[PDB]
Amino acid sequence: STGSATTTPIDSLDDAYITPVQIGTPAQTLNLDFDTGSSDLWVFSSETTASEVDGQTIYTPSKSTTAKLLSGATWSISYGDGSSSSGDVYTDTVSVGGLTVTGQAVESAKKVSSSFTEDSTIDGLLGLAFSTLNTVSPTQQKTFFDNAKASLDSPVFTADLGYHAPGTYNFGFIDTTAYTGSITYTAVSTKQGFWEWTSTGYAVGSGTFKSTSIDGIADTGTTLLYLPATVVSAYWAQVSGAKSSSSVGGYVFPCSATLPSFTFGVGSARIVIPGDYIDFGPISTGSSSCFGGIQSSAGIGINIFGDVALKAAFVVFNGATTPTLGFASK
Repeated sequence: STGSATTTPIDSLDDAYITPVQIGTPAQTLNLDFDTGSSDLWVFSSETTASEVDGQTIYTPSKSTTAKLLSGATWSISYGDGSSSSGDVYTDTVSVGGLTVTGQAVESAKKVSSSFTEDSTIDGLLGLAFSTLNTVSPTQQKTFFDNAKASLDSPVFTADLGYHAPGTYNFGFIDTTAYTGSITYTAVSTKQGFWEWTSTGYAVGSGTFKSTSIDGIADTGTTLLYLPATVVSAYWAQVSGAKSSSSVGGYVFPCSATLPSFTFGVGSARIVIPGDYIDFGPISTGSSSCFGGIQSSAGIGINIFGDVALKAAFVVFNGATTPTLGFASK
């Protein structure tokens, strides 16, 4: 089997992407944030504290003939941005882009933090990291991909995120029309539960490439590119007036700037992030200070190849017995 679903930016900045997901019988379609940096499929639901729901579409398990309480199971998750959610668990039929999994753990939120409430466009998350990170207790649950894997034509999914435009998540096949040139594959460590890999270096604009190993994670659920402070300083030094602002929470730059590109290495291959991808617009409405899309990972504890990086590439998440990651230009 295979699946193919379009993923759509939630706003004009590509802050996140939503993908429609069918849950239950008859189908309830919710728009979920596919997150290769976590491993829980959770939804706003009929159980979510009413004051914490503001415009989201909810899953109502009592209206699904295939829903079953997973008795005694609870979940609770905290994300890198400080947001969180928790609740109980149902199993139900879940379909993405025509690919169906029966008996998927659907984690029903009883509570969500303010950031989730305030974002009316995201109805929940669909985790695509390794199932070892799943938070369900006392019986850890598998991701949608892990459950689907055996049925897939090939044990892979791909992320093809758009810049200010829709893109695609495919399951079970590689669309050879969706990228240019060849795909370069690189080793993955699953030791921390992430799609963790080592970039071979970087360049700023038309500058020379610096060969240096940068360990980080491919994380579709993180908006920006977070890299070591040395790398980030080298990038922003090429933008007149750019500076790190503790009050704003990162590097800002004059909105009048033209940003240089940023290149990262994948083996001997190179992925170029155009300068425009690094512009996250005014820090507050009408400001002439703009927020940068490359930020320091210092104090996160890990480097993160988030959407800014991934949307410059066609990315293969190869879930074979020895997982790997592939990157192609597009």
